[PDB]
Amino acid sequence: HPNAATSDVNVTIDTFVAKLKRRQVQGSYAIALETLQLLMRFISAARWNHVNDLIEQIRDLGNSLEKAHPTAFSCGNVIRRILAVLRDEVEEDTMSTTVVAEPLISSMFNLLQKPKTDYRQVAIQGIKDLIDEIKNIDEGIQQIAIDLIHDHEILLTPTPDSKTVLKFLITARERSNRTFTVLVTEGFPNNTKNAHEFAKKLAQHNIETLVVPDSAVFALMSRVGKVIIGTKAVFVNGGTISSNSGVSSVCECAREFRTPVFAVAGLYKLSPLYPFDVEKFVEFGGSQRILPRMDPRKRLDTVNQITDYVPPENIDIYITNVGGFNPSFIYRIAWDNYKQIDVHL
Amino acid sequence: HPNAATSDVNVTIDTFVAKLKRRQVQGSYAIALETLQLLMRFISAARWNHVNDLIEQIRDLGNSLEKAHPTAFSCGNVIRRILAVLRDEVEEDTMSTTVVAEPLISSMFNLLQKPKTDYRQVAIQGIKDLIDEIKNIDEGIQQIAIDLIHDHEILLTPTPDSKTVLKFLITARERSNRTFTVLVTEGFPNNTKNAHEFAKKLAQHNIETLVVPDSAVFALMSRVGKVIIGTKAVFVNGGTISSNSGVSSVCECAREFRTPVFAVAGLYKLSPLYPFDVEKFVEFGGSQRILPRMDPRKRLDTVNQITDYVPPENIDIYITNVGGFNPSFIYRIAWDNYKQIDVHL
Repeated sequence: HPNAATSDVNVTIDTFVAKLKRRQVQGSYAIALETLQLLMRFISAARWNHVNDLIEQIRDLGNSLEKAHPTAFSCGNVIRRILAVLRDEVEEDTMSTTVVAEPLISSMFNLLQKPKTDYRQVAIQGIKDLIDEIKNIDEGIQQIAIDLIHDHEILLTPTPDSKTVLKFLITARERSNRTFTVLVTEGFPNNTKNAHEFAKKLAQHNIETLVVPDSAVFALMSRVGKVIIGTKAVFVNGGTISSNSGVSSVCECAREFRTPVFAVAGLYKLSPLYPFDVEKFVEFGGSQRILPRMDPRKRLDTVNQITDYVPPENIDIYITNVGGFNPSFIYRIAWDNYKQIDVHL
Repeated sequence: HPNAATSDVNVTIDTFVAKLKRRQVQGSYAIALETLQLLMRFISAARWNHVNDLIEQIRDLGNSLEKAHPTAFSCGNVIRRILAVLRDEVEEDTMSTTVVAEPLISSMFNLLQKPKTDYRQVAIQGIKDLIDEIKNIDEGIQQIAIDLIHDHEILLTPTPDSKTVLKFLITARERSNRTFTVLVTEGFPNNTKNAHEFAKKLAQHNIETLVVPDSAVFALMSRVGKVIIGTKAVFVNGGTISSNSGVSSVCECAREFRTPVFAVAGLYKLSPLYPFDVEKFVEFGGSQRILPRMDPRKRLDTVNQITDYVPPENIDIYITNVGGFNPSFIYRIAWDNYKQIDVHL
């Protein structure tokens, strides 16, 4: 469905679109929040009574948003989650309206074989619940995360940008008995300032900080104990897209030297879409923040990328609010929140 | 060739044989010394008249010695070295007697194409030189040896039976600026007491000592920095015979984790003969030490071995008195000490 009725009924959709396209909005969490707000707006003002049609409309809206920005996934994910929440409720309702037990939580053969209420209030509650979840992830992570960090171990941290990862680190550091040394990679094109900020924050807390160039991975890896990465998007087979610059090579190095690889993950940040090719999913970067002047650029060709995709062969741990999960197992987790039909919208 | 010619001229051969058979002589160094002494005795007493015949006799004697005891490699090696020493002198002499171009020190095409003096004194001197070489090995290692181990690094030590390895460790430990943690694997049926002794020595030296059982190698492997072998005999392609029990598995583990594997022995232990079979050269221990009783132990056939063979693929470094060498290079060193025809006797 095109944006014809969705302009005067709900106002800020255009603004959201603008934020998405021109990168006015910063941080995936913020984007998610915005999406939630939009959904709430859609719910409160508009009236439907018919449910399947409404669901379809919602799906269409999600799809359009996805098509608008092919590298922002959180927005999509949240919508999908909401749809899933709706669907189960709808299914429950149908059974009451009309008036079989499964071996597990979900059946396989049921797809091939033929199978006024306070619903609005429930829907409203759902959004609030989602918001709450988004707010408090660290409270669920803390009692699972601070179990594996030991004394006299050096920790390498690629991609330092997220407010969650920092918080996690700080919680660990609060326990002064647990001794750890932090190696921080700069990240040439985009991460630099952020990395510096992170370092400053660490200093403020009184944690031992070491500033690392992007080339110095092989020389330190023999001394590196555990590697923790702050990812933006989590996928089906295990692989992740991390928040810009120098992740793949580092992972490869880790694999070579046999190093345990931790990752800060989220259930709303987790995506049920599969990454088949490196050519499509990887977002490339600007040459503006590399070399000034454009007359030498006539013959020379600068190659640079923002967000980097990782193969599932390297990472081993995914610390969430529920717990730590294997990359060769995270699909199950996704399925416990998302459906196979709601993948291709 | 029997012992009919040598009965009143040389008698000590029998004694040597006795020492070999019932293991009255202990430590390869001692065996080597004995061999040297025997050679000296042979030289001072016997008559020659001819040189080729004498050489042949020497070869025969060597063969006999080998037949008497195969696990004594040092004995063989020393003899071979002596032969090599003789040979060059003989070659030199021939050139004067008769009265040539070469790209390097030795040529391959010289084998394909058709080619009284005071040599006794030279031969005597050779023995002395060999003795001198045997005397000090550690002094020619320590200048290279105390450059590899660094601060806050962890060492893992299989085979503490060798007298050289301990000395090497001690020399490293002497330095006030250098600090390292030592993990010691026991070796149950052959190395236990020796291992304990080593541990005690380490304690005395005032270093951080960690006594580790043979099962607890895997758990500590994430922290292991270097691997050192207490080998007894070196060979052609790189493969080495180690001084009894608990070496192979550890080496394999190291290879798996890509941990650097060092080896310290010497060039008198180095043999120009190939270890084609593990079963032929490796000797087995005793069944009595493992489990008591005899009548139920007829049913319980126990397998236990003294010496251990490690493939050249795992080991990368062979630091000797001359300098640092590789398994891909050590063959040339052997050639520089033992000649082409002297390999087969």
